[PDB]
Amino acid sequence: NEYVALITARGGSLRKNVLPLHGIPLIGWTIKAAQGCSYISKVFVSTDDYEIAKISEGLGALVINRPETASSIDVILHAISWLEQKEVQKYEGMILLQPTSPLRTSHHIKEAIELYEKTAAKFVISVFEPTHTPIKSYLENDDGTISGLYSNEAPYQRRQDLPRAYQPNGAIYAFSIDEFKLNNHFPRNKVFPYVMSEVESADIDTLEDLRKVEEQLK
Amino acid sequence: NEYVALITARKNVLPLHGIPLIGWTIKAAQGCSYISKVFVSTDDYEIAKISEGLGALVINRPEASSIDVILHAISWLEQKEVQKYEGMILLQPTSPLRTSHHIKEAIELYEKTAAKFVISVFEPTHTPIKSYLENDDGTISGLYSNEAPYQRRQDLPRAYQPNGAIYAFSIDEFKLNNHFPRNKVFPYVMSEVESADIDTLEDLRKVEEQ
Ligand SMILES: [Ca+2]
Ligand SMILES: [Ca+2]
Repeated sequence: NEYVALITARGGSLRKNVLPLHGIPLIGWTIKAAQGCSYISKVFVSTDDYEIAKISEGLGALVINRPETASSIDVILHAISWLEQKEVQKYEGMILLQPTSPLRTSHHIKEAIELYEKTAAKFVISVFEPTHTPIKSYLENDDGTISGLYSNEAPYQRRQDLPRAYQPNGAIYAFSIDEFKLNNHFPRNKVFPYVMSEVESADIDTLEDLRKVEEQLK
Repeated sequence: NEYVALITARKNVLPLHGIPLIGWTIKAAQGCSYISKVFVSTDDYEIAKISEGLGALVINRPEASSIDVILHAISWLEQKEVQKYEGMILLQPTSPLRTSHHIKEAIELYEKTAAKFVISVFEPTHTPIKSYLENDDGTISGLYSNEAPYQRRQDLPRAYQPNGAIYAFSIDEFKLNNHFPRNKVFPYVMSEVESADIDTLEDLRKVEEQ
């Protein structure tokens, strides 16, 4: 089994992917995390921006030049098409890695591929259990009323007595290139969770997010 | 017509801008024109001394369940109070950012909608409507629908989380069920900022800095 790492990074309009973090641009961490994992064969950055592509090429990553608020699937399908045409080796699985998740390491990627193999999953998605579990939330009805999202008794039943609810952190998406091509979407069946902490689930959007992560890092 | 405020009680006495945490919820209830009397359901002499100091009336409870504290309070009110109260306004002492205005707007909605229950909520930054539920085989699928984690927020129905600041219900309905109404429940929506529930000392520190 051969895996390819795909890192999707666009340009500014906040140019977050190139923001410095402990002396390496944000995207650098995710390229290095991918490159440092023994299961990853090649690392590709789909970018529409010169600075992202030059940084990427500087760290030994291969640039997928992307054309012109585009769909995320249309980016993966383009990447799959580019890989089919420009690469000799057939890749089994794609490891989609968001450049704004610097706290997701090579170990996380390793453990997520190990689970994708062990469970023989169609899809592995990196998740976290929120502090306020969605399993005890309420859903707004058409009349304006509210009732339990899981069941009517759920907001009142304790956490232990209810099934685990997860939120995606967007750090890792491990899937089969062949299945994705068939559907033109992510697998809706045999989807398994790779559970990470709420701490490790940091998604840099603002400079306060970046500052918290600069501090966190020690 | 008539509403009674019930505040169920080391966190509750923690100082916040010169008043113990419970003081804020006591004052918020007392400052609302729709609230007739304010009680603090507590099993500690130090909390009951502070509560009485801030003009709240103490319901002395025996030295854990939330419903057992609501029904005890209802029983105490039946026996020790002459006036019959229609609705109970349950107010958590760990929600100091919930004001008399919030309580007012909450009761105004309980009346306007003619609800059986009104619960103070907030729309989380990560909507529960786009979350995943763990199956028995170990697999995961959308909590609302299988397509939900992939459908955009706008195209999906509003999911709320309770902040626990306000629970407006009928004393007569809760007595017969021995639980909260499961029908005609309406949401009173507050911000994620106003939804602060003091648990840790970092939570208090963040609330002081406001
Ligand atoms: Ca781990
Ligand atoms: Ca308001």
